[PDB]
Amino acid sequence: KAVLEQFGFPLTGTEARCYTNHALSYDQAKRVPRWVLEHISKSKIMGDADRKHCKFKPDPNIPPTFSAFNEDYVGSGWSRGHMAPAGNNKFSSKAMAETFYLSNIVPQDFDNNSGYWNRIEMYCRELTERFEDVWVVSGPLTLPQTRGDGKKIVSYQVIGEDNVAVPSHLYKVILARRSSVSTEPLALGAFVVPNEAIGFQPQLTEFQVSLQDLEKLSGLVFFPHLDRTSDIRNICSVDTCKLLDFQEFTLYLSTRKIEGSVLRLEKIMVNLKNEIEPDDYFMSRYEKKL
Amino acid sequence: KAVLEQFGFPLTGTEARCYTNHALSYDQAKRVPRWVLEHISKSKIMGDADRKHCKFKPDPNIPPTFSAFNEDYVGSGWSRGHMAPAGNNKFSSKAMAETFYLSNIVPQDFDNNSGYWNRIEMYCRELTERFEDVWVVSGPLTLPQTRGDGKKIVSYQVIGEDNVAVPSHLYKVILARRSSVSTEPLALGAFVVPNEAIGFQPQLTEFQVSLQDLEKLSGLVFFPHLDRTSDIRNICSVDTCKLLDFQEFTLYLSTRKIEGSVLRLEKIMVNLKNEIEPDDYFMSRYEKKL
Ligand SMILES: [Cl-]
Ligand SMILES: [Cl-]
Ligand SMILES: [Cl-]
Ligand SMILES: [Cl-]
Ligand SMILES: [Mg+2]
Ligand SMILES: [Mg+2]
Ligand code: NA
Ligand code: NA
Repeated sequence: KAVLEQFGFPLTGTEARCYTNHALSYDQAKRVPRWVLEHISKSKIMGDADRKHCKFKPDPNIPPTFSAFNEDYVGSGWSRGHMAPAGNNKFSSKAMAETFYLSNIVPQDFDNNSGYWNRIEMYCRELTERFEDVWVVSGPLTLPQTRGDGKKIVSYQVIGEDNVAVPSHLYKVILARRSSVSTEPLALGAFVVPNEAIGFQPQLTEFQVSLQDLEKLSGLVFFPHLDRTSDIRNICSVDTCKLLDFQEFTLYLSTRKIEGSVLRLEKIMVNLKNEIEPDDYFMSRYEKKL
Repeated sequence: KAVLEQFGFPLTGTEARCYTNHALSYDQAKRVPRWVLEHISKSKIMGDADRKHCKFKPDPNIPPTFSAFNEDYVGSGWSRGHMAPAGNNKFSSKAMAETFYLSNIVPQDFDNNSGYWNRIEMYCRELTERFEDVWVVSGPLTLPQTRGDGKKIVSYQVIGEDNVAVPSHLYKVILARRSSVSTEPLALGAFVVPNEAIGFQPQLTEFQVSLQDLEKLSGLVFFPHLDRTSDIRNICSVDTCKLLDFQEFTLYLSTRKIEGSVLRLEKIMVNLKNEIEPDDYFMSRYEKKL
């Protein structure tokens, strides 16, 4: 063995890397994270950190050969999709900046990034209202397709000079705990979503998979300390487990449009009526301005 | 971070695993090794260990979910291809048996396995005649293809119930040192061969790549202790670096047919003449029998 590792064993580059509010294992050959783990709470998702002051850039700790660069993504037909969201790190400028390191980024469909995936990230943030602590493992997937002749093929695009791997699917393992003193099994949900436009019709539960099925597909073992026979319980069994629909989501966007200059506030309300337009909290903001 | 890894970070399953005469890093999602490192010498490739007493079987140390089984390979149209060869472990029954663990095996083209790849393994064994110590890193690759429209796609087949990944290419990093007291840079050669029939016409040097180019494609850093600016020298610059041709190879097979019962030895010589048939060492064996 001393003869065998005389000049050292090859470097896989898959060791866990820690950041302020997220940890990850990088995939040196695909130039994408393999998994990204974060902890989120009521407090962490509140703060003055601003997404606008952040810039996407290679992770300084990754060898430049195995790193992706913005040139790989810009003009590819694919977006720079965060795995650990910027929006879960309002409490810390450092933490938010570190989620803009390309080591947390994956070539994600533009519509999925701002649509379905966004609503899943929003649902994870919502859970902090009902669970004191939420844990999330996010990451890419290159799943096979079975042709008519019975053959199973893994087919994915590589973008840029660096051949950044475009996944077919994205996963999220949501682990949620009520309080520190709770003795009830922790709520777990595993979801696999295709890297394409999805819309509002499909329910999040349509994309649910078993933890074992996700582990088999991804080659990973999530939250190894949890005893699968006593510590885990389906999140759907103990939570509404629903994303915001078209009406709830467009209302959420319009409420955020209520903050920014002029009497443009009349134009926002005219657009909502042109079928949604209600909500009580909405008015306690569409008055506190004018 | 204590909050973040409360239930542990996900398990990648990519840690180095040591065996008697080989080490490897497994790819839990593809069910194939990522790299396999071995040390070979004049002595190790000599012994009474017999390939016939060995059986292909899942590696006992791999979680069965991430392991491949013979059922995945048998009937797939692909062979069980050793990365660390059985033939490099004649000195040890244990060592040879451990190279039959599916953790060392890759779905390899039947012809490449017995043809070109076999001759590369033979060339590695030959180097022990000229270098006291030879180190070898072997492994699979899924490289992209550029379509006519400019798009780069990684396309590979998955075989069996377990979806064992069929590589497009196979690599070998050959590290060779003259003696323990030598101060000359070590001889290095990196080669990438497609997972298909190749034949005798292509020279091994047609498949040579730079170490840096292999590292970029594979996402690995080979022999990290070697200073690339002072310790390494192209193997082609200091070695014949040639595989056995059709005549040398068929003669080598016939010499091995000289060991096994009857006066079938006349039939072997008749087949050689039917254009090759010479060699001096050959006769010192085709007499020591009859
Ligand atoms: Cl983008
Ligand atoms: Cl969508
Ligand atoms: Cl076979
Ligand atoms: Cl061949
Ligand atoms: Mg996003
Ligand atoms: Mg072989
Ligand atoms: Na590009
Ligand atoms: Na099969």
